[PDB]
Parts: sequence; structure tokens; C-alpha cells
Amino acid sequence: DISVIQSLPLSGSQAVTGRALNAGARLYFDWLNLNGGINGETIRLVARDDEQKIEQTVRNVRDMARVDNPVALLTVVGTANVEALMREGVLAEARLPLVGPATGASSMTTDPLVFPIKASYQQEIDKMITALVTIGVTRIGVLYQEDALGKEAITGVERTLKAHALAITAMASYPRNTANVGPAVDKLLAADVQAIFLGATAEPAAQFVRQYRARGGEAQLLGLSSIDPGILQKVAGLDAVRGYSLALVMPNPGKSVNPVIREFNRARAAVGAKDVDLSFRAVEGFVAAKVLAEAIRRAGPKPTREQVRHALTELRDYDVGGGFTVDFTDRSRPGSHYIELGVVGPNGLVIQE
Ligand SMILES: CC(C)C[C@H](N)C(=O)O
Ligand SMILES: [Mg+2]
Ligand SMILES: [Mn+2]
Ligand code: NI
Ligand code: NI
Repeated sequence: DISVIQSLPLSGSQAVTGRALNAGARLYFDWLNLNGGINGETIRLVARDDEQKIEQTVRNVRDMARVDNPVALLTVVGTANVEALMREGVLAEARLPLVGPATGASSMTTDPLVFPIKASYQQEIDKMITALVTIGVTRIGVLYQEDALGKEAITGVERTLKAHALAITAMASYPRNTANVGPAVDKLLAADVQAIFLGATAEPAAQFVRQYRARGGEAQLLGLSSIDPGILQKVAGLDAVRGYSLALVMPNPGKSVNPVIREFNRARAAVGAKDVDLSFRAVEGFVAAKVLAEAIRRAGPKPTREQVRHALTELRDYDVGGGFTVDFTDRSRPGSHYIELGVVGPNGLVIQE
């Protein structure tokens, strides 16, 4: 078989996110296999829980790269986790391409073996923050994770605001791999802010939103694509989440007619993956897997790690469906140039524009 590996959080604070990315990728490959696989070959996806622990991501990838004979690695979660794989030379040692890292950090476009797909965090921040400034907002607060993710958020928001002669009004942090946002909620509730940007992961974002609103917080809420709006409204409650602003960097699960969403639903039914729920992060995994599959297909029979890498670097506007194209020929930017703003409607529907 042709093997592909994944190291992500299947337990712990980030379990919801890791499970979704794995579910989407597994769904796509099971679907591909039901349809004949790739050039008559079966694709095997091997996953391993890293609990989003940086050192465990490193160990997992190195171990799997040696034992599972993979041609590529898919959707690793955590800016700090991926940066460790790059910094410690794990990918270089295995000559293993990382397709679709589940983070839009700016560093994702600085490694020959890393192939970011979705529009970056900076693109998200520029679009969302500029929209706020354009409508008159001048007082912005920021919730940030106390690690590389938070640094990306603060630096990014500060950069965009500086372009408009503005600066962050208040900021508060929380520990990575936890949802301990109590102190942050206290601080931002006291701040005289009109909007609060969430540079956080799913669980802490949800806890912050629920608590902030429950205690009288009225600021407009918005955040990075690291926060699935579907999960957010489920955990924090629609009463606190309706109105939440976001940047769409993947096909919207809410648009059932979108070709990628239609394929996801057809795949789910055909495979009989009752345990898999349609969500933004699951779609991200599905999309990453499909992009990798196309590269494997182009690599030819019994493809090697080198051939797959080569194929990836030559994908020029490959359409995953509905116009969501990926171009890896320019390594200085994300494969996808797609990005639009969206909002969570009164009843929870994610609407574009
Ligand atoms: C930037 C990362 C730390 C965020 C993480 N990859 C997530 O999707 O939750
Ligand atoms: Mg992300
Ligand atoms: Mn189809
Ligand atoms: Ni070539
Ligand atoms: Ni386009």
C-alpha cells in the first residue's frame, strides 16, 4: 500500500480539533479506496495521538517516518508543534513533505518540506481587523495563547492596526494545551473594548466566549480559523456566539451545494462513516488529503517520498472542487489564495460576506 501519516491531538484540550482533521482525512482516503484507490493502489492512513505536546509530535513523526514507510505527513496541529518539526529537522531527516499543516502561521511558508494550503493567519487578521477599523472600531482587545500561536496573533494584529495609526487596547493570555481562561476573562471584561480578537484554539476560545458573555461582556467577537465556529457555538452556546465574525479559508460546510461539501457528504454516506460529522476542520482534513492524493497520483506507480514531493511542488491550480484551487509552484505563499469573511447568524448558520 501507499502510506500517509498524521500526528495530531486525539486526546486532551485539542482532541476535538485533532479528531476532526483525522476524521476528514480518513474519510477522504476511505472514499478514494472505495473508488479504486490511486493507480490501483490502496492508501493507508496511519495516525498517532500527540496530545498536542510539542516533543510528542516530534517523536511521533520520526517514529512513523521510519516504521510506516509514508510518502507524506498530513495536517499537524499547533504552530509550536510544526515549528518544532521544522526547527529540529525531523522533516528534513525523513525527507517527508508535510501537506496542509493545520496552522496558518507565517512560518509555514519558510520550509521546503512544508506545504501550507489555507490562507494564512496574517491574511485573516488583515481582512478582519481592517473591516473593523473601516466601520469605526478603535478599541480592540486580544485573547492570545501563551506560545507561538499567541505571538502570531499579537504581532499580526499590531501590524495591521499600526497601518491605521492604532494599537491594541488590551491583551490577555492563557496557557497552551489548556482552557484556563479565567484570568483572561477578568482582564478583558474590565477593558473598555469594542471588539475582542481570539488568537486561540477551540476549547479556550469557547470557554472565554461563554464566560465573557455570561458576565456581561458586549464586545464584538472574532477569531482565527483555528476556531471552528461549529464547535464554538456548540460548546459556548449560541446565545454567546451569534454574531461571531470569522475569515473563511475553506469551503463552507453551511453551503451544502458547494462541490467539496457535496463530495464530503457523498463520501460520508458511501463509506458509512456515521461517526464523522461535517465541520470546518473535518473539511480541512478532507481537502488536505485530496490535495495529497492528487500529488500521489501524479507521482506514478509505487511512488517514492521524493516523487511525491516533486509532484507537490508542481501542482499549479489543482481544483479540489468548486474553484478551490491549490498552487504550490510559488513556495513563498499558501497553496490556496481563497479567503472571505463570514459571520455566525442568529440561529448558528455561517454566512459568507
Ligand atoms: C496555530 C495553531 C496553534 C492552532 C492549531 N493548529 C489549531 O488548529 O487549533
Ligand atoms: Mg489553524
Ligand atoms: Mn463525487
Ligand atoms: Ni517535474
Ligand atoms: Ni480562486
